Parts: sequence; C-alpha cells; structure tokens
Amino acid sequence: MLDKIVIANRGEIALRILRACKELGIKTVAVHSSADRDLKHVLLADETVCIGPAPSVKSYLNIPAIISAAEITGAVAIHPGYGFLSENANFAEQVERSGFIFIGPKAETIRLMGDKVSAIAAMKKAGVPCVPGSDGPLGDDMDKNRAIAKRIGYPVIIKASGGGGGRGMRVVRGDAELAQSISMTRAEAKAAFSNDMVYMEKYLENPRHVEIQVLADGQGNAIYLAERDCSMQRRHQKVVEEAPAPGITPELRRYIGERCAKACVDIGYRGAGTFEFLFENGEFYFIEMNTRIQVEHPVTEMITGVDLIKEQLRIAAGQPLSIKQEEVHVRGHAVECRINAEDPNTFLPSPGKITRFHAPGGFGVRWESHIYAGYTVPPYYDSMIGKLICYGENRDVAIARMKNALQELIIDGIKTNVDLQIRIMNDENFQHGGTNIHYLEKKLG
Amino acid sequence: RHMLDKIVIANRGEIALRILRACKELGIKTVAVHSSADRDLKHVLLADETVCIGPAPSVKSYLNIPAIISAAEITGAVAIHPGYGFLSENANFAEQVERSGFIFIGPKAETIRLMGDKVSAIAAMKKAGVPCVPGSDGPLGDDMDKNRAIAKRIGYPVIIKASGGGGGRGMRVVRGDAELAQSISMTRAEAKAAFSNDMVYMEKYLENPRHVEIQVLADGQGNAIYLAERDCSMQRRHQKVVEEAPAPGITPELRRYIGERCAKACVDIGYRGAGTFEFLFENGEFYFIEMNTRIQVEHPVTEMITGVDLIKEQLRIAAGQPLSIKQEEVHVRGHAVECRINAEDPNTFLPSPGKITRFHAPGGFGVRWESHIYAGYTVPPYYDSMIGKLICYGENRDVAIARMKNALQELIIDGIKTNVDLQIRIMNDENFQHGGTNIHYLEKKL
Ligand SMILES: NC(=O)c1cc(N)c2c(c1)nc(NCc1ccccc1Cl)n2C[C@@H]1CCCCC[C@@H]1O
Ligand SMILES: NC(=O)c1cc(N)c2c(c1)nc(NCc1ccccc1Cl)n2C[C@@H]1CCCCC[C@@H]1O
Repeated sequence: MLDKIVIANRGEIALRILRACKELGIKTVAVHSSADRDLKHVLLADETVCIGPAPSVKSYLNIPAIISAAEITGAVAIHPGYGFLSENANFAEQVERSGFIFIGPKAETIRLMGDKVSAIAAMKKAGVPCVPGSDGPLGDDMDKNRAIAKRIGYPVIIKASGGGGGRGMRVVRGDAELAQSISMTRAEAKAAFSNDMVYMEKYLENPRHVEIQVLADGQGNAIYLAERDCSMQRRHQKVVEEAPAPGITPELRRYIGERCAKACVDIGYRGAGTFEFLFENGEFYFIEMNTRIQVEHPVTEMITGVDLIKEQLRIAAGQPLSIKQEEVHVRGHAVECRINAEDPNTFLPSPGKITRFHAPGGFGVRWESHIYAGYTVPPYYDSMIGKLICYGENRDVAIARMKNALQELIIDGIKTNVDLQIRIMNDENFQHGGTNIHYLEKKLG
Repeated sequence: RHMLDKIVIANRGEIALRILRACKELGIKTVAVHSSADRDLKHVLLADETVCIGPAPSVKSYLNIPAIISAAEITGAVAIHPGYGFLSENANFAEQVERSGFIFIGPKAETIRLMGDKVSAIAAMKKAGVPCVPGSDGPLGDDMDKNRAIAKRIGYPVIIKASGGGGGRGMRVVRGDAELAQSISMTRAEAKAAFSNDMVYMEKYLENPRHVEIQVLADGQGNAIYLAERDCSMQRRHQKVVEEAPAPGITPELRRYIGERCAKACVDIGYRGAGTFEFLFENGEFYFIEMNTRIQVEHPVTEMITGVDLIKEQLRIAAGQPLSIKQEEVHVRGHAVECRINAEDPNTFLPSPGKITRFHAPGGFGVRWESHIYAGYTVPPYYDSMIGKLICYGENRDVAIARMKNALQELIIDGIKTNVDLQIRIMNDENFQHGGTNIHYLEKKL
C-alpha cells in the first residue's frame, strides 16, 4: 500500500477518499484553500496544508502549491478526485516526473481521451460503437461540411474537440444555419479551451444516458462493473443517477461491457474510468470517456459490492486487479439524488451558513456529504454539497427508500434541490423507468 | 397482494423509528403512541397520526394495555407492532390484542406462553431435535437427595434457573453439594417474588461459551426459514455492547445443521413471524438456552449479510402474505458489526440522561445509522440508555471492523456521556480483531 497520499480536492469527494484511505491504513494529507479550513475531511485528516487563498486558480488548481505540499509532507501519491485537475494531462505528467504516484490513468491516456476527435477514432478502432459523424476535424470548405451533414442524417451537432460534458456544443437543424454555427463554435472553443478544432455528430432525438464503469490495472487486466442510467438532467448537468439501467438485459450488459473492457487494453487504460453512451432503439453510441472517478460512482458500489476508491488505491499501489469479471454480479438496485446548494427553479446558487442539519438513516440509506450544522457552504465553489444514495432488492424498494430518506433530510439556512428530488421520485414516468435525456426539462417546462 | 392499512407502533426510540420506515416503504399509515415525555421523538414527528397514551412512567404509557388498545380503536388501526422490550413477550397483551380484533405483529399468544415458560420451551425443543444444555429436563422438587443425584448426573458446576426467568434474570451458579440446597431455595424465593412462579430447573454450567443466536422467519402458510447466526458474546453484566453476523469460526456446514433444526422447530410449534433461537456455543457444539418471540435489537447485522428487511417481513407475514424469500435464496454475504450507542456513564454503566447540544452522524460505504437522536434532542431519564446503533458492513470481517473504527471517530454526541470511547477501545482490541472471544471477555477486560 501507499504510505501517505495528498487528497487534491475538496467537499464530498475529499471526504469519500479520506474514508477509503483510513480503511486501508493510508495516511492522509488534506490540501485546502484558506476558505476550506472547516471542511469535514480537513478536520479528520492526519496532516493539513493550506495551499493558497479561496479562488480555485490560487489553490485547488495551483499545481506548484499542490506538488510542494506533497513534497513537504513526505506523501507518495496524489488523488485528484473528480473535476479540478483530475483530467488535466499536464498535472498527471508533472506528478509522475516529480516521482509521485498519480491516482489516475497515464498522462498520454488523458490526452488521447481528452481530445474528443482522437478519442472517437481510438474507440472506432477498438470496436466501440460511436455516434455517426464527421469522423475527423472540420475544415473551411462549406461544400465538404454540407455533404457530410446529409451523409449522417439531420439534425446535426457542432462539437468542440477540446470541449466536453455540457460545453462546446451547437445544434444544426438545416444548411442555412450550418455556416454561422460552424463559425460561432470555433470562436467559443478557441476562447474557452484554447483550441479551435471542431467536429460534426448526429443529434440523437430520443436517447437515454447509459454509461459503463471500468477498472483497469494498467498491467493488461480490465473489468466492467455494469452500467448507470444518468438521463435525469437539466442544462446538461446530471440530477438523478441509477444502477443498473432499466431495460438493459444481461445480454446487452455483456455486449457493451466486453467492448469497453477490450477498449481499456487497447488504449492501455489505468485506474477507474467511465465510457458514456447515448442509448436509443436498443443501440449504444459512444460520446466520451471520463478518465477519473465519477460523482455517481456510489450507485455502482451498492449493486456490485466493489469499493471503487479502494480499487483506485490498490491499482495506484501497483497491485494487479484481484477482482475477475466472473466475480462481478449485479444485485439489487440503487438510486442517487445529488444535493445542491441552489434554488432549482431559478438555478441561483445558494452559498451560506447551514443553521440546521439532519441526515437520513435506515436500511439501504447512504449519505455522502461533508456538510454539518454550523458549516458555511462557500460562494467560491460548485453548488453540489452532497449525494443521497438509496439501495434496495429491486428498483421500487430503492425509490421507496429514497422518498423516505428525502423527507428526513434537513438543510436549513440555504436553498436546496431537496423538494425537486421529491418531485422526481413521485414522477410516474420516472417510477415506470426509461425516461430520456430531455424528460426533466420538458417536465419542468 | 393485500397489505395492512394502518398500524400502531407500540414502542419508542430507535425501534419505533425503524418500524416507521418499514411501514412508509410498504405504504402503511402509522400511529405513534407516546408518553408525555416522548412528544419530541423523531418517529412521533414523522408519524401520520399521534396519540399521547399517558405520563412518563412506562406502567402508565408503554406498558398500559388499555390505552394502547384504545389508541388502535380510536385511529382505526388494524395491527399493533410491539417492537422489542415493553409488551413484546407479554402473552396477556397479545391475547387482549387478538380478542379486541386487532392483529398482533408477532407469534400466537399460546406460542409466546409456551416459549416464555423455560421448562416447557426446552421440552418442546428437545422433542423437535434442537440440541439443549444437559439438565434436569423438568422442574426441581424439594427432595435434596434427588437434587444432589441430578447435579451428580449433570456434573458440577451447575446453574439453578427460574422457569419464569430469562435473559440475565432468575439464575444461580452452584459449584458443589455444599451450596446446592441454599442456592435452590434462594432461586425459588427470588423467582416467586419476581415472576409469581417459583418453578426452577437445573442446567449444566458452561465455562467458556459464546452467545450465538439463529434468526428465523415463519409465515401463516407453513414456510419457515433461517437467516444465519449472530455472535452476541461481546457483552457486560447481561447487556450486549457489540453484535456481529455471521459468527466467526462457524462453517457453512455448521450453519446448515443448526439452521435446519431451528426451521423444523418453528414448524413443529406453529411459530409465526420473526423469532430468534438463542444458543450457548462451546467446543463446536450448540446448546439451546431460550427463544426470543419477537424482533431483537441486533436484527440489522442479519439484514446487511442477507439483504432481507426483517421488519418488512414481519409486516408482510401479519398481512397474511407468504415469506418473500425461500431458504435457497438466503445467502450469507460479507460481514456486519453493530455497536450499541448508549447515553451512559463509562465508570458506572448507569444511564446518563440530558440534552444533546451538537450531533453528527457518520456516513460512507457500508455505514448504517439506526437512531432517533438529533441536535437539540433531550434524552429522557425514564427509559433505557440506548440512544442509537452503529452498523458497518464489509465483504469480510476486517473491512466491517475498519469501517466501524472510522464511523465511530466521525460520530459526535455532545452534551451527554456516551460509550463511544469504549466502542473505539473494543474495535482496537487485538483479541476482538482475532475474533471468537467468549461471553466473559468484556468483563475480564474491564
Ligand atoms: N450526438 C448527440 O446527440 C449528443 C447529445 C448531447 N446532449 C451530448 C453529446 C452528443 N455529447 C455530449 N457531451 C460530450 C461533449 C460535449 C462537447 C464537446 C464534445 C463532447 Cl464529447 N453531450 C452533452 C451531454 C450533457 C448531458 C446530456 C447527455 C450526455 C452528455 O454529457
Ligand atoms: N447453562 C449455562 O452455562 C448458562 C449460562 C448463562 N450465563 C445463561 C444461561 C445458561 N441461560 C441464560 N439466560 C436465559 C435464562 C435465564 C434464566 C432462566 C431461564 C433462562 Cl432460559 N443465561 C444468561 C446469559 C446472559 C449473559 C450473556 C449471554 C448468555 C445468557 O443470556
């Protein structure tokens, strides 16, 4: 095992990693901004280092300060969590050249999957089904771009090669909008990602968001740990996640999973990763790969029994995968509700002091949050303050437990999306299952 | 399938909240019956209906048979869940409930009566094939020559036990003939005063036993299953502190052997609902001591390793539904540890009442928190010291223990004294980390 690690993150994920470290007897170094002295994980860590003032650019995104804290404490590894520097290939490369273990994939793999054009090319080569599109970058020749748009099937989407998630996209209904659209995206991409490379892709009308969890040791072994349905979204931001995805057969799971596992070997993947797809008419279409742990990883842990953070730590330590594909079994169902310090109606973030707090309990109830009574949610960071995960023997039990747990959850002093989550659990279409990616916006409209 | 419309939760604290959650999941309307001191209980605050049944002393509230039955009638409830303790093993209450036309969420009154009489309960178990402690196999008379002959056949040390006794009450260890007559006479007088039943029996006293118990479920359709075992040996002066499932050192073959015998005994006695067969385990052999005719405090450790919601099964059985799982569907997976959290003084072990000023619950993968407490809540001095239960699960015993250590360190209960520090000490104990420690261990450590 790794003797001592730096947790290069904050909030709920930092607390998640800290628990995993403590379970394995790994010493923890909590690096934090001056605004995050009162974070729960900071108070629980063996050593703490203040890495700079409140803005992320000065603290959590500050590479030299993070490296220096790792050198000063005698740490051997760095876990970047999710967000911040987790998908920054230059950070991964610097961590390794400085002699530390980077708890993530190789910097080259981050670059390969990070550039969306080459990622799709790599997946097509690996045998992973992708969304029909340009299959390369787009030029200045409108005649070639229009011929490509008719080849795929209108409507189409203009995507930034350096973009990802919910940023760097523009939908095209017809050829009249096409020219203005290919130009606006290039200007936005060059300003936001410092790369003007764009590509064209088929805009799928009625798709579901289905993603595959993988674990690869970087020694030739790679396993798939079922799927997650993350279709309940608003402004390209996940709200509810669940595992397994409803309507996915053991045969469909096996088909897509084996392809994802094979793709890991072919790209030399190391650690935990997720292959995101759009699922429509019984077919999967690759969109992107998250080369880190995901926010929604707990729903996969509940249904497989696999602790995903401990496995990241074992792989980083140089241990080959002990878990064999034949040992991965889907059992029961899990639902995750993201808890955000925001007004759901207006999207207005709600930082501030939590005057009253009470977490739900019970069988199959998992609460993932650093929040406590008297704690101030700082205005400098993202709105996500916690995650409520409920497990049951079937989908209906997990939903029933989630309704009860949401009713027990008290967060006063700030605005939350708790009431929105209660509305989603009570939604008859959600209760039936299989709602598409556009459902939540339509329901709220 | 048909389900109970509304039930009265005839209990308080953590178990009342546990029962409330199971009801809500099943769409059953809840009736929280409470004493005047228990208006601010979490489950009372979450219940669909509330009925104040009397003042703080349990005799006028939680043990008050007419007021509890009256609250079921007033609210139009169809069933009564007694939880554990209070009226849960009271056969007169269960008889009065049935008589009043309400469902008693438990076994038949006559089954409670049968298992509540320790002499009759042993005779029924021995007849069914359940292994028993060698003993008198009937009541002791006043003839001391006969009592010395029974003691010689059993072999000293022996234990004199009250037929109306149970748990940690109504027993006396005898090491030789010199103490026999007086020990029998003293047990009789104590039994007459406490139980209005002076019947005593003799049992072989075991030197280093483990307290291992088998969980059962039996429906009204003739199905009876076993849900592995629990080791409750980590205890002090008849008070459980740590429980775990499955029991260390128990092989699948040993589990199958004892479990099948317990399942067969349910069928023979016409058992209904949740129940536990309590055993003393020593030298790879099981010895029946008593049967709990209700749910136990430590039921969550069995739920974690089997996936079975024991409270929801009680509610399903009571509604007239078959068991939701078959024996072949019951699988032991992983390991679970329960730390009882008490508002108690660590030097005296007596209840420590008062107001909770700051409260923080632990979280994480495999962490389960069973408690009604919240910040600002006042622990009343009228009832037991138990304020909560911390349950950690893992794919093996070591992971469960590692998760417990971290969970206990995150647990904050300020304003009152707790056994949190003692629980941290037990988790750090190398003999506990090895496992298989006997019932006498904790007292010897302290
Ligand atoms: N081909 C498509 O129809 C399509 C549609 C969407 N909405 C895509 C979508 C495809 N791909 C992406 N995202 C990746 C991306 C964005 C910008 C530039 C490149 C990439 Cl790879 N997104 C955005 C997503 C936000 C939430 C909805 C479901 C999944 C996505 O995370
Ligand atoms: N035969 C024996 O060795 C024996 C010993 C004890 N200590 C017995 C014990 C046997 N049996 C009982 N209890 C049941 C009982 C008591 C009085 C009268 C009838 C009964 Cl069934 N107890 C009380 C125990 C409390 C301490 C820890 C856990 C094991 C036991 O609960």
